[PDB]
Amino acid sequence: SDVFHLGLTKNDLQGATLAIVPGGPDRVEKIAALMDKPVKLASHREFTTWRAELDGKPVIVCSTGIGGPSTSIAVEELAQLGIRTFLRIGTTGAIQPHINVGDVLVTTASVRLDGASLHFAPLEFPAVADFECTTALVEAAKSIGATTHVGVTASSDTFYPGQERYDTYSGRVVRHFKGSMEEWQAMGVMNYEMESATLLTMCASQGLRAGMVAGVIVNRTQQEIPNAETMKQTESHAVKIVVEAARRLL
Amino acid sequence: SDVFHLGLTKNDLQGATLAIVPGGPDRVEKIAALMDKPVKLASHREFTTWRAELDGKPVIVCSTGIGGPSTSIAVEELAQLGIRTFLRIGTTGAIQPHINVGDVLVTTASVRLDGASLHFAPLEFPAVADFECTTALVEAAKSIGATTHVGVTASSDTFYPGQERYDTYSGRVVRHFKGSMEEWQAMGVMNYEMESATLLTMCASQGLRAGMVAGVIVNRTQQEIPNAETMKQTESHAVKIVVEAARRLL
Amino acid sequence: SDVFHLGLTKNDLQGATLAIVPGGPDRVEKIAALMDKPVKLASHREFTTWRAELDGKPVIVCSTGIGGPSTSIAVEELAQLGIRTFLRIGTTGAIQPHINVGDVLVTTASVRLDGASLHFAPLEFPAVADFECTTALVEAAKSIGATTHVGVTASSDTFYPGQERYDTYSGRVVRHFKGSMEEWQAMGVMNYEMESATLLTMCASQGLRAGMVAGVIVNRTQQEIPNAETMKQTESHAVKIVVEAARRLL
Amino acid sequence: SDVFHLGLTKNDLQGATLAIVPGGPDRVEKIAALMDKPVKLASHREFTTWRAELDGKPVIVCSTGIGGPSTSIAVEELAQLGIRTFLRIGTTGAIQPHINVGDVLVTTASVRLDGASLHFAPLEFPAVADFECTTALVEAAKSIGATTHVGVTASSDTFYPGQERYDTYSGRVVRHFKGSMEEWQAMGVMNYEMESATLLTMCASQGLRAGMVAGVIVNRTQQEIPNAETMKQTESHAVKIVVEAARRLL
Amino acid sequence: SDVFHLGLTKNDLQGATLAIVPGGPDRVEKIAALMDKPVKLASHREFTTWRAELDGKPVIVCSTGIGGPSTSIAVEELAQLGIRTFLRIGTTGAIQPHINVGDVLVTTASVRLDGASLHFAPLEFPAVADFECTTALVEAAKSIGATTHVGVTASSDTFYPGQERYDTYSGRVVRHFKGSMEEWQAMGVMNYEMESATLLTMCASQGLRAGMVAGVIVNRTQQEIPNAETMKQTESHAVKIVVEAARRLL
Amino acid sequence: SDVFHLGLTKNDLQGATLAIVPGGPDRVEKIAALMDKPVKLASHREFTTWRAELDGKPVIVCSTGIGGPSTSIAVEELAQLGIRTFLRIGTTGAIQPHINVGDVLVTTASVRLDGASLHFAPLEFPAVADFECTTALVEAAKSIGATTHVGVTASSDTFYPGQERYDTYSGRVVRHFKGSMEEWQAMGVMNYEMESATLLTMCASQGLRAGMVAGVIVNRTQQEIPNAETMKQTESHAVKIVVEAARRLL
Ligand SMILES: [K+]
Ligand SMILES: [K+]
Ligand SMILES: [K+]
Repeated sequence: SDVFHLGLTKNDLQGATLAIVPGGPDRVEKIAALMDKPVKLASHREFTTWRAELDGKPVIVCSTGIGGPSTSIAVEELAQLGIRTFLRIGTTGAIQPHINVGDVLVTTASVRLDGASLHFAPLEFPAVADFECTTALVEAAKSIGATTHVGVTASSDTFYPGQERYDTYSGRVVRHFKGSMEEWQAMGVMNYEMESATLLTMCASQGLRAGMVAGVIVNRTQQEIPNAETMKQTESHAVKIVVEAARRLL
Repeated sequence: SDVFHLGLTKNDLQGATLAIVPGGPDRVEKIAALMDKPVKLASHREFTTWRAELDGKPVIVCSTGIGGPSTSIAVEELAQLGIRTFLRIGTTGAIQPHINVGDVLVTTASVRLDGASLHFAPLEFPAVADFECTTALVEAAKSIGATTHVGVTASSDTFYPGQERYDTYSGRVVRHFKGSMEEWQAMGVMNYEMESATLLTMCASQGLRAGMVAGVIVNRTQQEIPNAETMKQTESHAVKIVVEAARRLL
Repeated sequence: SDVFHLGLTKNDLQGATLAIVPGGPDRVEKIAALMDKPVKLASHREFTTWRAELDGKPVIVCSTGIGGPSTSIAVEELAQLGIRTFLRIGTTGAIQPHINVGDVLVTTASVRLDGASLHFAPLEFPAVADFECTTALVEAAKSIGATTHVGVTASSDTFYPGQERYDTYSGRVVRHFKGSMEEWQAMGVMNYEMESATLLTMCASQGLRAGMVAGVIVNRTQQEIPNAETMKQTESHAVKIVVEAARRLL
Repeated sequence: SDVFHLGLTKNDLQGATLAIVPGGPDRVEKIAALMDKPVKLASHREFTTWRAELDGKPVIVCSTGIGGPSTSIAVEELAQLGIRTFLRIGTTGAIQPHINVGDVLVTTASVRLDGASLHFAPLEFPAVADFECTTALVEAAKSIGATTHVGVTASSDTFYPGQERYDTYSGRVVRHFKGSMEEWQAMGVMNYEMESATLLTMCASQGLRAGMVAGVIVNRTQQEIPNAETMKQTESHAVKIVVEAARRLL
Repeated sequence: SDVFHLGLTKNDLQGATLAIVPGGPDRVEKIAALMDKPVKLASHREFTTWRAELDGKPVIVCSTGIGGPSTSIAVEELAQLGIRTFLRIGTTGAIQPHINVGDVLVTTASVRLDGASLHFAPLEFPAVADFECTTALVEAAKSIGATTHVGVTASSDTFYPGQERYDTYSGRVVRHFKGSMEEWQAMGVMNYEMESATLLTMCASQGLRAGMVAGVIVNRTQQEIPNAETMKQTESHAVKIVVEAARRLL
Repeated sequence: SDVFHLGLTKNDLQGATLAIVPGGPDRVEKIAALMDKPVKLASHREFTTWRAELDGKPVIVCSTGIGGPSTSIAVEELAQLGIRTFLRIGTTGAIQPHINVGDVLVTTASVRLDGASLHFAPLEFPAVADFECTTALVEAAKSIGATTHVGVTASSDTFYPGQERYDTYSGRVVRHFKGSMEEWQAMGVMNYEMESATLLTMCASQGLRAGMVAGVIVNRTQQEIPNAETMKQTESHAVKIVVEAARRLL
């Protein structure tokens, strides 16, 4: 390997300069298998990497793991291997009543409720997406008729207390996070997820391009158990969007 | 007057929902002059307001004064009078070597070196521009052939120490700000100015749209003294851009 | 001009070393017209400057604009033109039940709810008035029989959320400021205004003298609509106080 | 699955109440192999879980992934499945000159350079290990003749800037972290790693027991490249220690 | 004197390397009088120092005064006189329902609600006890059959608001401390006291050993007025524990 | 005793409402000796209290101990016993070149480098002295011909690192404090001491009056070792001043 964690060499990327970065290994394969000549490059730790080809150009798909720390490793090491543009795709829960299940969210910037972002810039620096990445994601969403919302995402270092879940071992949320969700919702924040504050700050502060899209599988203000088919469909639409954005950015 | 500071009634705006918001009263007249049927509404404190018409729709031009506090009053009061979209235009000094005098900067989000932003959202919330305003401004800039840079601005509550100016009465900059400019340069920040962290945070957290464009009049990394014609022609150019963007947002 | 914003040259001040600094341009003229040989020097942006003469000595009167950012510009540039003492005068709303409309408040130090003060000293540094300025203001108040309170002022970068006003576009105050007014009132804070934390910190940390007086036109704990005559009278008394303090400091 | 991420049911754990929690899935199998009746339970995302038996009692081995966010999910979900005791084992780089390759570190508490710890306790709360776990780990280490150091670890949300690595894409470390390593060295901090501030804070504040041991594979103050056998033998040693400590805690 | 405050010379310690450090002067004599050859060395300010002999080795007993500032003086100056291990003993109020009056608490680490600790390490650094000191204290407690709890202590710079006492002059607790006790209790914190955050941080960060034991004289969740005999007895048991720990550490 | 720490009953104070509060018990007797009918009340911990009579009115003299925590107890308990006015007197080291040995400093407000102030007001609140106490102290100083400086003091929770002393056990000062002295010097801060940020913040936020004077015994910018007579004569002078100020406040 040329890098400490990912198990990749430079020539494995075959000159690729853009990576799609979902959180989980299983989603990596789903994305790669929508492109041409997909091949699995490595699986080490939370980092599963495939390569594929979009209109004859190599693209990398690499899982970050959950959370800013592992995201920050994957981004640094892909950047040492020549990636310059990073597009995150996820599935997510909306926290606004007007957002419906199956809609698509493109994130302009994130609330920094993480710690890794601070290791690249002080908290005053905005966790903001690159404008060409956000443009390409919005255009790609439009290209398939998706209902798209464009706006702020809250990016949390935890899945449970940081997102005000109370059905937990302790049933407790620390005072600084208790009632925080209501604050984000009053400020128009669309959803929570767990990697973007890190991803967007570290790229924006390091002259790398990054952007994020997600499909909505649950709305916590009108909460239903998701249907398996609907989740598969929404995941696939967000996967097409991020791939089509990739095509516009190359 | 329907509001505490600006000296305006609801009727004065004639149903306008968009305002262009420069910092100084003198630029208000320059902008309103590009549009049809320009009329002066009011001048109180740093707040000078004109109305004009663009493609048959009324549009407001109102000066903010320097800094987040006066900006916060102008935006709140114009929101109570029905403004939903706010476009800031300025002239500015670049802090990157690759940006030239006469180029145009469109701000995707700002470093919050201000205090009024904190009165609307905690510091972890991004001072992020509206995507439709940012798109309208970049497209407008490209439409008249501007050389355009799109990215992060540092937004300071001072002109002098917070922008690391040392030719001052004391010649001193407080420890937290000394060497901060080199940090923002390393992080790819384009420029400093003094109203956008407040304007962008307050609009983003209250469901108002905002965006900002500026024309470059000096580069601090290769600093030349500008002549009056350079400054006038750069101001004209940014003013043309912001009016063209207002046209696409109406 | 010798300075970037104010439009003043050194010799325009005719050797003046003290400036009275109200927030608004209209009040500048009212103060200057109580002294001898008043002349308007400049009006640019929020900065309206007059000169006058008190017992044969030149005094400057210069509006700061609203907020610490513009205050910080006016102070720095007047200091480069030789001013060493700065007295702010305002009209204000009291937040304590025992303070009556028409009473006079002299501020010993301010709660720093601003951002510009941080560009001169870290938050632990007190936004404290010069003792000879505060002495002269208290003595001047006594010299006209005013009812005087001497104590702390809360200095906010916003007029609306920072002062817990809820009759606003959004009707919302961010969590960190919601219930803050009750905290200041329990701590004996007399009133809010919007320039003193900046003014007092930047002078105290730069070896310039500063102090502040204000007349009370409303009490928010027993809130009445002010009468026009009472406001004019209270404004004039505070204007006499600051001028008489000026006379004692020269 | 009874839980959102790990892919486990309550029955799968067979009444286990103790888990050894390494960072990577590959080490899970190495640890489970030392114990009796090792069986694989589940592998989802960075979470690989085996069960085995120690002195006739079932014990869990589950990988956390890198960083506090994924660690926080694994601990919460294993707590909902009845785990009350969590023992982290790793390999690590020392930052003190007196620590040698092959020595073992047991962590009494950690410097919180992470973000997920903040989602359980404010920063003033100590990221402190359980005394019984720490005792079991030191006694286990001394039991096989390890050279043992017991003390403070720095726990970072990044591998690169937060541990002051400069051979990176940017070669830059943000101001707050530049020179931080020399501060932790002066303060007697033993090492860096990336999960313990979260693991220890969340357990200490929720009535769960946790502790951590690690084997030293590199010393950054006298840095040698390790061979594969050094790394395997150091890992074996720490793995033997953590299983021996689990035996004393059952 | 060889030091600024304590009034001690180096040779007065007769080679002692360990100090027992209670808060009050009266307790100093009680401890020294349980050892051999006790002699009073000095009483200056809050700093009363005795020497005595444990199994033929000199030990110092030195009051810190109340609070981190005076603790930090006594620790620095005893360290300049050769002390390397510092054991604090106190009497305390428990804040957990399961802790009984007459039980003994050994502190693993402290919540840092003080200011002096910040003058040795940033807030992220844990106020953690030395593991050999905490071991010796737990073993010493066991050696006399005491009921022992081992865990976190909240260390406050105030006795009244910081510990949420409301029967005070003002009856007020500042917002940041109002409802804090309930947070510590939900996080398992055992008790409050006023010197350990300073003591533990400054020693842990300076390569000195420190630990703390206390006997419980009141439980604030089931609050009774303490009986004089019970307080004397519990004090004596904690004094024996700290002396017996001293013996194990020499 | 009516209070937890000081060993005083309400009757002991004989209706006194003013206290002079030096740091050390030994200075209590020196101050009480200047007044009429001096009597010792109590000595517990660092708290030594005498009563005496000034112009026929009873006055209290009570030592605070070193640092905000013990100061906070003394002020709270003396407030419960009816003290409304507190005058601190000390001897101190100047940090400005223009201040001489034997000069007197009166403190208008303090830099909050302490922790107990935070238990009464958030850090943005000024640690400001009462105007009547400050006036009485300056007038008293001028009344006996002192050379008087009036201005800002830095108030530290430590004697050693927080005042940048390096001839210590470690010889190290933590990053946040290293170079802080030069910042306070640049900002015109007169001196360091260790009780006023707490004394002034707690009194200012609870409607109690406080002020502080000190005599200069060393100048750190031109540091001479003082002889015993210099120290005694400087102490006498400040003690005379504080008693004279108490006379004007009764
Ligand atoms: K992870
Ligand atoms: K302004
Ligand atoms: K003390």
